[PDB]
Amino acid sequence: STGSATTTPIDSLDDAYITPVQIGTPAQTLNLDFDTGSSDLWVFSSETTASEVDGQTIYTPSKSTTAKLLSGATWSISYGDGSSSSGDVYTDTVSVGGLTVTGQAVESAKKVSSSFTEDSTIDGLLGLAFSTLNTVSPTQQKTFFDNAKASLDSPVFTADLGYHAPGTYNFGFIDTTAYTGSITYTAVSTKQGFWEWTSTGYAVGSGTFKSTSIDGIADTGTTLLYLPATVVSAYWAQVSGAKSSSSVGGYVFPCSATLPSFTFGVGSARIVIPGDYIDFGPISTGSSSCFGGIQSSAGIGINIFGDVALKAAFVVFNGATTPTLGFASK
Repeated sequence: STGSATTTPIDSLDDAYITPVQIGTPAQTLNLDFDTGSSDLWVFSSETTASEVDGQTIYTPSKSTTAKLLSGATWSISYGDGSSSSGDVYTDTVSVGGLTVTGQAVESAKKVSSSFTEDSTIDGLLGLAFSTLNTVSPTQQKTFFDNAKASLDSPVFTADLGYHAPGTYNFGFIDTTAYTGSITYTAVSTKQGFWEWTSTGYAVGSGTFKSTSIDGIADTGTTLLYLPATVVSAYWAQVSGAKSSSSVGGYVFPCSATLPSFTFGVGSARIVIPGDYIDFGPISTGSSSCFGGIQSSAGIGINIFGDVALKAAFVVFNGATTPTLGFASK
């Protein structure tokens, strides 16, 4: 089997992407944030505290003839941005782009943090990291991909995120028309539960490539590119007037600037992020200070190849017995 679904930016900045997901019988379609940095499929629901729902579409398990409470199971998650959610668990039928999994754990939110409430466009998350990170207790549950894997034509999914445009998540096949050149594959460590890999270096603009190992994770659920302070300083030094602002929370730059590209290495291959992908717009409405899309990871503990980086590539998440990642230009 295969599946193919369009993923759409939630706003004009590409802050996140939503993909329609069919849950239950008859189908309830929710728009979920596919997140290769986490491993829970959780949804706004009829169980979510009413004051914490503000425009999201909810899953109502009592209206699904295939929903079953997973007795005793609870979940609770905290994300790298400080947001969180928790609740109980049903199993139900879940379909993405024509690919159906029966018995998928659907984690129903009883509580969500304010950032989720405040984003009416995201009805939940669909985690695509390794199932060892799933938070369901006392019996950890499998991701949608893990459950689908055996049925897929090939045990892979691909992320093709758009710049200010829709893109595609495919399951079970490589669309060889969706990228240019060849795909370069690179080793993955699953030791932390992430799609963790080592970039071979970077370049700023038309500058020389610096060969240096940068361990990080491929994370579709993180907007920006978070890299070591040395790398980030080297990038922003090429933008007149750019500075790190403690009050804003990162590097800012004059909105009148033209940003240089940023290149990262994948083996001997190179992925070029155009400068315009690094512009996240005014820090507040009407400001002439703009927020940078490349930020320091120094306070995170891990480097994160988020959407800024991934949307410059066609990315293969190869879930074979020994997982690997693939990157192609597009």
